Amino acid sequence: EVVAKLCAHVFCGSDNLQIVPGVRIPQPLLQQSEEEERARLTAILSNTIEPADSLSSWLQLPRESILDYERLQAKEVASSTEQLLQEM
Repeated sequence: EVVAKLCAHVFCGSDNLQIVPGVRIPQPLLQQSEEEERARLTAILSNTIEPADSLSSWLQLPRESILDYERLQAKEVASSTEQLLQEM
């Protein structure tokens, strides 16, 4: 379902997209000069700055989850050293 909803997001669309909350992607100019489209889409990546919350904002899943993942990896590390220290 997830793959489908990202496929639905990135591909189905017209004349503006907003793949990620800040960055909009227009569909090809009437001029259709490919040398120009390459520089344009290259340019629009150069005007981009990936945010801090990017894993939550750019990947459509919520922030509350990411925080759980961060909380979660911390739990693995801390469980491990608790067990190691208790063993010695």
